Amino acid sequence: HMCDAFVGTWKLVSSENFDDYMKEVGVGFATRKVAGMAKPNMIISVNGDVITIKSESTFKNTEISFILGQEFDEVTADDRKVKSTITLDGGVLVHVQKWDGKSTTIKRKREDDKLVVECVMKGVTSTRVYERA
Ligand SMILES: O=C1NC(=O)N2[C@@H]1CS[C@@H]2c1ccc(Cl)c(Cl)c1
Repeated sequence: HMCDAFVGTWKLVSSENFDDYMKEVGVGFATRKVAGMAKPNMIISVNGDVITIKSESTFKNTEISFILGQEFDEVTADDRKVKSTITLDGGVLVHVQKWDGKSTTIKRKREDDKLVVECVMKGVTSTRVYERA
């Protein structure tokens, strides 16, 4: 029952500062433009100890499956090859990606009827809000 309130199909409804987050990450111009247009659906499911988070969009589709606290390989939508670890901290999913000596953290939280995704690269934060699809 760990992540019950995250499970479901979610649609992006707002974004703030994502272009500046992507710049800080190192994403190039053309990818930022096309990635910034996308309105993804995020599909979260749980089977036993395995959590799956899928993103379906016109830009890229991504999918990760993982066990909390257990590092895995991830290919991001912008084609970084990163080493990821996801934990639950006080009801918040905390996703840390490491690559080329860099790090970025993505937090996913339930707030009212929304799922809020906060992405931080150094001093730059983007907030992306999802509602049930
Ligand atoms: O809303 C989201 N759901 C995800 O998996 N996303 C966004 C924020 S962080 C990650 C992403 C997507 C595209 C690019 Cl280009 C980058 Cl750098 C990061």
